[PDB]
Amino acid sequence: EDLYFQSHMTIAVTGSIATDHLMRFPGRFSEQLLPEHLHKVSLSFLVDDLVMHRGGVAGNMAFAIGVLGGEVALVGAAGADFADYRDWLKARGVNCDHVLISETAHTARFTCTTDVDMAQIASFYPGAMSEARNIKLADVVSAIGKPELVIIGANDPEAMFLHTEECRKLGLAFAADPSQQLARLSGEEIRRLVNGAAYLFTNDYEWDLLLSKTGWSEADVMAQIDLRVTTLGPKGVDLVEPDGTTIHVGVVPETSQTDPTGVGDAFRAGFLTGRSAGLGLERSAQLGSLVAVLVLESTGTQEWQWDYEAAASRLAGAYGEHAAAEIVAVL
Amino acid sequence: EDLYFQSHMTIAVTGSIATDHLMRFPGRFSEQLLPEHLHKVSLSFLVDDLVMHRGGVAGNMAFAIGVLGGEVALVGAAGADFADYRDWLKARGVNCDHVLISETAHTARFTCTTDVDMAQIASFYPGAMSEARNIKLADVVSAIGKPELVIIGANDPEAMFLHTEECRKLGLAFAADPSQQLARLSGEEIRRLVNGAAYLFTNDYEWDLLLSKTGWSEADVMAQIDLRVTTLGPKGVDLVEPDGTTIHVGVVPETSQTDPTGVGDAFRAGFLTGRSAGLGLERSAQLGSLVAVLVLESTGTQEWQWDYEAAASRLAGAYGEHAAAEIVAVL
Ligand SMILES: Nc1nc(F)nc2c1ncn2[C@@H]1O[C@@H](CO)[C@@H](O)[C@H]1O
Ligand SMILES: Nc1nc(F)nc2c1ncn2[C@@H]1O[C@@H](CO)[C@@H](O)[C@H]1O
Repeated sequence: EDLYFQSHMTIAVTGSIATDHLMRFPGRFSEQLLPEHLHKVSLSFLVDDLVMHRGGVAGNMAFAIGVLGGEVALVGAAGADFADYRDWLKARGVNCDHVLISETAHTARFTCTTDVDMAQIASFYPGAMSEARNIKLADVVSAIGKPELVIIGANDPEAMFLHTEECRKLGLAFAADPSQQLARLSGEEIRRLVNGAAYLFTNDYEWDLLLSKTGWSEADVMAQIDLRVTTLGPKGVDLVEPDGTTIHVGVVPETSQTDPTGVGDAFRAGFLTGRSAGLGLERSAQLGSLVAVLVLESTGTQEWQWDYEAAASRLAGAYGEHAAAEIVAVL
Repeated sequence: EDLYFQSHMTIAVTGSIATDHLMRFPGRFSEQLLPEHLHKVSLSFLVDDLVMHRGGVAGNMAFAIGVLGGEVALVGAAGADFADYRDWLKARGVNCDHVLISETAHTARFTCTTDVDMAQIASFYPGAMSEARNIKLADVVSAIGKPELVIIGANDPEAMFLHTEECRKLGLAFAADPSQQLARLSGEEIRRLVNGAAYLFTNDYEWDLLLSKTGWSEADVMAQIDLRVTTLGPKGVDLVEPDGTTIHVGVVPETSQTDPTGVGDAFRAGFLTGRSAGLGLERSAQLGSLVAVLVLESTGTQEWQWDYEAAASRLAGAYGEHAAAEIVAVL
């Protein structure tokens, strides 16, 4: 129980800040991946496209919360080049005061290849991200008050745990969102990010990976968190309570599958924005699913637009008139 | 039957010319790759290292042939930046006169991630490589005479077929070395690169991929080529005749597994250098296996050194005194 003043109703987004290089492979990764050679892959994809966009899970989530009108602070480490990216985020209402700017290292670089089925294979070079372990959430809280929620996104692995530990000692609600880092983190490293989480967000592959590496059963996890949110690709999203009462929300149907980078980030930002505005779980995931498909339909993670009238119409189309009106009249 | 003069005894190396960005993932790709999610991977590897080196299969193979004292012409397409890379290759005796230099596009970029087991996942952005389809082997042959062998390495996909067709009409012996491009090429595209090949080079994963995508059986392939050369990772290499008489040569034992990029290229260059100097199949693969391990033990594809005394000693250690003396006294 923390006695410091409430920031109300700020979300602090911790996680990576990067430049994304996105490329397309005009074939199927699946069609390359012989089950008997998966022991030691040797894969090389000739790509037909290369474009650069602003990225990082924390930049992506902060951007979307800001577009949706939310109060949001971005907390992460970037290189000296961050000034321009800061202007882009500030233009959508993102508070960038607490971004650590490295004196010597470069903003992180994500290099990603997407195939015809929206499968993705990517590397992430941390650069200045590694200095996120030097950021103190206590100093952020000192300046802006207690956030209603701290999102713990993929980050410098040590920073992910330090931030989570700080939330636990400061009594801040947090969302465990280790998604993009699950590959790098040991089972021990994953296990220590989970206990006491207000929300755990993953996709279903990531959920299997988590359980696979933690040695946990679903029951072991559900006993430690307030809510599991597991996106299911074209099958929508499951929201599961410790009970486990399950609410399911199907996707908003896409007009294209352009580029799936940042779709999870957008779902999380829309959903949490919904939750912050007092919408229930079903309605929050419906708003999330819309921001998600808007990202899927654009190239890059922050290259989507927010048209209030177009949103209501689409929400109506997929979820009906009640959902649409409840959502739009919360924004 | 071509009546033009012999270049004697030049190898023309066709294939890619690039800058390689090599990174290391301090984990296991296998441990990430759930058999039930291989239908649509979502993989992202936080890397702990990023270094840049000269690359491209044709640059790598030309470099090695030149280091070994062979006469070699490099034939491929590069950007205006190629002048510096040209000096590096020329320093090892590589003829770069027939490299097409793009007026507008950039030298190709390879971005590669290697895990603790030497597995590798990579993208390749072609840039100027796409202009290789405009190179005429006839003009190269015009200038330097008929090569004893043209290597058809991974390249602009259309260029790989055009070059092969030119070899077929000019009556030039060729080695089909589609390795790195097998992922991008359709079964139809692979099938038209094979007929009449003096050598077909792949690793065993690539051999399975080839057979998988061509719809061919091993017998279908062996009926069209003079020799199949299939590297087997730590198990060495099989050299198989249409018969199919098989010669097997085990690896030269490594002192490190540093970086496996370019190991296949080096094996091919050493082997073909052996063949050009009148060594038999077994002895040529023994020389190949040595250049291969020298690459494995260094970072980058062209960052290995050639010490004549160290070579004899190592060859002696793995293959015995006869092999070593026969090989060294051919160079
Ligand atoms: N391994 C990773 N670690 C961290 F910290 N961030 C990563 C990783 N992989 C992808 N990203 C970022 O996530 C994407 C959108 O979800 C992109 O915007 C990208 O910048
Ligand atoms: N898909 C590909 N297409 C082409 F033409 N070249 C590629 C590809 N993947 C890797 N490389 C190059 O091969 C490596 C060494 O074998 C490296 O030096 C690298 O430059």
